[PDB]
Amino acid sequence: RDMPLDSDVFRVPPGYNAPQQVHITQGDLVGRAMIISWVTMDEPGSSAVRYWSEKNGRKRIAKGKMSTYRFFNYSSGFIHHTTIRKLKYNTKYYYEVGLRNTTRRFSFITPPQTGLDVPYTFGLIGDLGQSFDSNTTLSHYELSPKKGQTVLFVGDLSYADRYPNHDNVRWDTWGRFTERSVAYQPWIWTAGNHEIEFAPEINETEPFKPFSYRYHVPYEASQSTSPFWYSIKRASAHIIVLSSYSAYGRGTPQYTWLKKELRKVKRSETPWLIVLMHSPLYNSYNHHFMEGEAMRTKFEAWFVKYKVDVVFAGHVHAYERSERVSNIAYKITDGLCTPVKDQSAPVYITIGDAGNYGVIDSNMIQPQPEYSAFREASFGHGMFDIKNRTHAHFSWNRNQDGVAVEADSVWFFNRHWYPVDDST
Amino acid sequence: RDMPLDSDVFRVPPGYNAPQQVHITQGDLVGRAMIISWVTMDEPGSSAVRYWSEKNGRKRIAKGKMSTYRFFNYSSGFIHHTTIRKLKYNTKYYYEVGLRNTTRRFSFITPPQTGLDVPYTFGLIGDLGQSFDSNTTLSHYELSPKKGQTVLFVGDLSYADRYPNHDNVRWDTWGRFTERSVAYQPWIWTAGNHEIEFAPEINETEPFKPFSYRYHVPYEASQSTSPFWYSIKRASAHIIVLSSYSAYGRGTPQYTWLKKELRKVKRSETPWLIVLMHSPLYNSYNHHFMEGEAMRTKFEAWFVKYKVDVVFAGHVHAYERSERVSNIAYKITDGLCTPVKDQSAPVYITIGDAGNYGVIDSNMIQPQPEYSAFREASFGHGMFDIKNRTHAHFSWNRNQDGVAVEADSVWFFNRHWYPVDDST
Ligand SMILES: *[C@@H]1O[C@H](CO)[C@@H](O)[C@H](O)[C@H]1NC(C)=O
Ligand SMILES: *[C@@H]1O[C@H](CO)[C@@H](O)[C@H](O)[C@H]1NC(C)=O
Ligand SMILES: *[C@@H]1O[C@H](CO)[C@@H](O)[C@H](O)[C@H]1NC(C)=O
Ligand SMILES: *[C@@H]1O[C@H](CO)[C@@H](O)[C@H](O)[C@H]1NC(C)=O
Ligand SMILES: *[C@@H]1O[C@H](CO)[C@@H](O)[C@H](O)[C@H]1NC(C)=O
Ligand SMILES: *[C@@H]1O[C@H](CO)[C@@H](O)[C@H](O)[C@H]1NC(C)=O
Ligand SMILES: *[C@@H]1O[C@H](CO)[C@@H](O)[C@H](O)[C@H]1NC(C)=O
Ligand SMILES: *[C@@H]1O[C@H](CO)[C@@H](O)[C@H](O)[C@H]1NC(C)=O
Ligand SMILES: *[C@@H]1O[C@H](CO)[C@@H](O)[C@H](O)[C@H]1NC(C)=O
Ligand SMILES: *[C@@H]1O[C@H](CO)[C@@H](O)[C@H](O)[C@H]1NC(C)=O
Ligand SMILES: [Fe+3]
Ligand SMILES: [Fe+3]
Ligand SMILES: [Zn+2]
Ligand SMILES: [Zn+2]
Repeated sequence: RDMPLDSDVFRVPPGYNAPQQVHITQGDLVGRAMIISWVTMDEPGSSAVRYWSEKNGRKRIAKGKMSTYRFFNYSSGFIHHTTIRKLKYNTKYYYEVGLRNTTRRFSFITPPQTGLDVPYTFGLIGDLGQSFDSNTTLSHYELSPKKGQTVLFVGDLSYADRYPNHDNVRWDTWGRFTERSVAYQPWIWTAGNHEIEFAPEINETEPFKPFSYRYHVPYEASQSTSPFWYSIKRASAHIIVLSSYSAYGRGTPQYTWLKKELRKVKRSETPWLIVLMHSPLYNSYNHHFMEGEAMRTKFEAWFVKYKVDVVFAGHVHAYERSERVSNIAYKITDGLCTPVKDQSAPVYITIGDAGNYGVIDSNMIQPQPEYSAFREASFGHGMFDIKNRTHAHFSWNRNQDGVAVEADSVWFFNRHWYPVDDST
Repeated sequence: RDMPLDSDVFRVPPGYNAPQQVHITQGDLVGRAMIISWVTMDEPGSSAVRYWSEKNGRKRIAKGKMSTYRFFNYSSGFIHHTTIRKLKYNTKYYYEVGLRNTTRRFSFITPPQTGLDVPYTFGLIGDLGQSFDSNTTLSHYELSPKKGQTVLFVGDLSYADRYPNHDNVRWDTWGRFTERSVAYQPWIWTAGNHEIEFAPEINETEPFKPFSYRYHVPYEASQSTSPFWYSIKRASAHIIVLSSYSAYGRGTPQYTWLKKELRKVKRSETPWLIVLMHSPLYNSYNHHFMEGEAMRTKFEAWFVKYKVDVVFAGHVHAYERSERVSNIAYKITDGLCTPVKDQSAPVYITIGDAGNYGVIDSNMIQPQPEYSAFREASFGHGMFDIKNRTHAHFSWNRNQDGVAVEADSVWFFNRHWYPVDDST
């Protein structure tokens, strides 16, 4: 069900060496930097970026770096990544890319300065892919009346690896597909399993290669030593991104980083604490049932302990929401291995239903267990609308519904400022 | 309690550019290849190795490769790794190293050809370190009347990382310390946590660096894409080595490899199936209690399913033995989260009590749970003496005891050829 190559959506911007696949993300820790990334296919081109604010039209230039990679019998075009920095908060910015030959203009708006009661609305999309369904989700999100300002991307980007030799063209199509959204608003990236691409047979054995060349993150802004896990503060939220397919052993770098990072969170500054990951820790569908177990046995307590608000995952092509629940009592022989409501525990939501290759996971465990608050096998996206330091309203729009129909909806009470039972 | 630098044990072989830190390991999948590794400190030197069999004294030469690494303000000497191959089975071999200036002679014996009833005796040492205690273990093993022929090394080699800036000299001392054993009989290597050495502060952030330069394994012989996990067949046993601090997510390379590898095991050819890892899956001591949980939730079933015989780990500086037990029934809400005797499950033994920096873990969970068959906080090593395709006799010598005193002893009944209850 993957949109074919001719698809209008996959069309290449006209012009010799026309910057295609333009896509941006947060470039620093708190909001005043952007990473502009694009691809030129005719010849290398200039990695410079021209930008200026709407108000003070003083045009400035930032210079980036260009790279290329080979996959198997594939060869990338020229990939460029430039980082504009020291932007002013809350400001529309105009940036042009492709200065040497055919220039393309775009705009993005710096977010507000980090704050206790600074509202912001994130869209949640995970497991996008490039089926027609995916097209639909992307448009539903594009139209949600409460308009999203940043997309938290929970993993599995293009499924190019389903194609033979992971036909990296499918990475180029996807890049072009999603441009309409990403060239204007950042998408926070999360490594999914489809990103791994461990292909020994074709002699590709460096995990996350194509992904890593195409998508960059300010991992160094947190003090991560790897792009596969990092964090960003934006508006009022503090976002930690983890890697299910990287390592979390005790003492390993991801483990070491997450621990320290959790201690660096300041709720007085960023009331909302959100965590992202691909494989979900709490899941009641049959598909991938219990994979999150390992990472669960490692990070749950921390999450409960620091009172993280929500945890979004993908990986299960469907939707599900949970009760604020923990299960941190088991000690092997003591039999306390059953999830209990705990109000310090986060609400685990899974939204890997944005489309993939057009297939939904419907087989679920009968009957819906206590921990599971609401679950449905439909394609859709989500929105997490932060209001105050106490309120944030999550929503779930189904692809079947009209753009403004909230198939599911929930008010989040800040685990830190207003810990009242938001459970139902 | 770490033996000081002057220690006779740490002495440098006399001679200009005298090959020091000589140490060998299996170089192929089935036994007819050796990897000779040494270090020259004065100048690069020749990476050639001269070898010949006792019988046919036709001296041959194998050429290796030389490398060096810098750690922080440290700089290795010249490390050499040469692989002699196509050796004859069961044959004493003589090899000389350091041909250009001061040559040193050693010998090793190829093992017997892989077989159903081929006996062999492995020594188990884990968590060695370089305290006086360590010295003692090494000697106890050196004297065990049933003489070991290969040492299965369960992780944590030298604890150089306890020193400041991980003073890599301590890696050089350890290398010299253990030479008396390793230059003559292979030690199968397992990455321990102390091997990770993730030191961002001193700008060292590549996991396992010093370890990886100094110790090499025939990972490519299995079809591993990383030295951190591999397998070797020797005598009658099939040995799988895993990495607790590498990644095991579903789809990750280690995960992918272990699965396939387990399918490649032929019990009709190698009756004994042994698995190595550092962090133990079943552990009743307080120290590191429940760390193996994650990797457990991922590989246990496989082990039960393939009927692996034993699983050795280190990490807990003490000793413990278990009942053939599984705990593969939990499905979250069903409460079946308690270990039961299962005769298809392996016996999990932990021997991280070879010495470390001279400290034993004694705090254990009271009372000793059902799954735990025998546990004690003493320094020691182990021997796993394979007899037939049905019998193998494990033993545990305490450092307090005399060389031939088996503080613990157990007969192993082959999970495949003779699955009778060896439990007690
Ligand atoms: C890559 O190889 C496949 C067959 O192995 C072939 O069909 C395909 O067209 C090739 N692609 C390129 C860009 O050469
Ligand atoms: C591209 O830009 C260069 C320099 O601006 C110019 O000389 C060249 O002719 C342009 N057109 C093409 C097709 O390269
Ligand atoms: C994708 O959706 C856009 C609008 O949402 C539409 O203009 C376009 O034709 C669609 N293309 C496909 C292949 O669905
Ligand atoms: C490439 O193809 C397969 C993958 O394992 C193998 O036969 C071959 O050795 C691989 N590597 C090279 C360098 O050809
Ligand atoms: C939080 O927002 C809700 C509506 O979402 C509102 O009713 C409530 O009074 C707000 N709290 C503050 C402190 O303004
Ligand atoms: C490395 O630095 C430490 C202090 O940072 C110093 O005491 C030590 O002697 C140095 N080692 C070398 C080999 O320079
Ligand atoms: C080492 O060997 C070389 C060549 O065999 C020789 O010329 C040299 O003088 C020897 N001695 C030293 C100290 O290098
Ligand atoms: C280590 O043990 C050996 C024999 O086992 C002995 O000769 C040596 O002196 C000992 N050294 C230390 C520092 O214990
Ligand atoms: C080296 O020391 C610390 C480690 O994080 C840091 O201050 C510095 O930036 C590091 N890197 C370099 C290149 O100095
Ligand atoms: C296995 O070895 C034991 C002693 O360890 C012996 O009693 C038994 O008969 C042997 N089995 C075979 C088939 O020889
Ligand atoms: Fe997916
Ligand atoms: Fe240890
Ligand atoms: Zn997935
Ligand atoms: Zn350890």
